[PDB]
Amino acid sequence: QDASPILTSLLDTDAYKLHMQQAVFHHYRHITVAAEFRCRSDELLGVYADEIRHQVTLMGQLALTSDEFIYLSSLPFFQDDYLHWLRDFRFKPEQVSVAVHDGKLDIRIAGLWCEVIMWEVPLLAVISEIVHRRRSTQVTTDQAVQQLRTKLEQFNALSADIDITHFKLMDFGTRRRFSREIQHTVVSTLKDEFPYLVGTSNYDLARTLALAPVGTQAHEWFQAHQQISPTLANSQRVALQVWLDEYPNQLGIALTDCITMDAFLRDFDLAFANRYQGLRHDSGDPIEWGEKAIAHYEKLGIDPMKKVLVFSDNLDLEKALFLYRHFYQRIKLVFGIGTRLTCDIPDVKPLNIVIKLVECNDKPVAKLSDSPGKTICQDPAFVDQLRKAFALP
Ligand SMILES: [Cl-]
Ligand SMILES: [Cl-]
Ligand SMILES: [Cl-]
Ligand SMILES: [Mg+2]
Repeated sequence: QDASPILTSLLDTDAYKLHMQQAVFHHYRHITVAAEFRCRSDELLGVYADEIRHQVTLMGQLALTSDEFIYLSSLPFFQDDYLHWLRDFRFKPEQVSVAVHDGKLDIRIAGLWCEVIMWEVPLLAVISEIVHRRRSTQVTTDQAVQQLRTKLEQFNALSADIDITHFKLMDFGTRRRFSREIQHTVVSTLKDEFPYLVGTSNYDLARTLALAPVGTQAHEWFQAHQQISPTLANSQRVALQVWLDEYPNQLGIALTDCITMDAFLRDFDLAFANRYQGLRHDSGDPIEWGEKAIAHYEKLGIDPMKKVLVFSDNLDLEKALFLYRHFYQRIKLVFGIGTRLTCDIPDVKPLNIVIKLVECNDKPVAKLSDSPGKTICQDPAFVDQLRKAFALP
């Protein structure tokens, strides 16, 4: 139905959103933030504004169900104070401003971080579904399934000569999925047909398909700490410590490129390297990055085979297999694939859209990374300050 909701579950979002939301609820309940939409491509999405606005209002109706509560209570991640608060949580549509200027979609979101944090993934998934169902009216679940099966055949062919049994794939594709139904179809097909699927970031699919919910933290956790910790140069160490404080023995993958990998390794001391299970790559050459990670573990006396590298920088299954060949004899590996799984249909172009943190406590925050052109920060002075504090060139 035209005006009917695209989203019907509060769990149709990525696990890292709830994992971070709980940390923010426990530690930073009164901190405010602002976040903004960007369309990375040369695309104009202004025409979709009214429909996006309508869906944003609809999201005000989403509410945790009792079955969902019981499911979350079964997992090792959640405390009951948070779960009781989550049961009362409702999106507040007023937090989201949708405007159009020169045909460009402008979306800004502002309010308490523990509330605002929940918008990013479902709002992106709603924008994605709105745009695709308008532009690509002929797409069937069958087309999506057949493309997936062709790729799984190519994967099997290219891996026949190696021990592929340590290959691990995560679905990370909620945000820019072609639609909710396409994601459901491809993830269910993977569970039934691909031994190496280890889980999905989507909490609703983790529950309903009986898969492990995966995902730890995201850049906003590190970025927000740039306006939380008194010392800017320590903001990433504080973010790593507060995460362990919240999750001492679960969710132990640290994202490495809010600043740069080199800066990260300067912060990643023996205690962090022992308590965390592993590291996630999101920018720069993955070969160089993985080698840096392995060498760091060796320098600290840690057996790299007892740690994990997570790769998820807009991967496809072929690139993931190539990375596996390079690293699998030396360290444990997980590969998160996003749009290449949930929006890979003949004659359909994926959208390159994001919603990223721009302020915390009314002050700028930024992600640098090891890839140029990934900075949304519109405060060049702050970016300069951040570079200085982290001793970057
Ligand atoms: Cl746009
Ligand atoms: Cl579904
Ligand atoms: Cl792929
Ligand atoms: Mg220390």
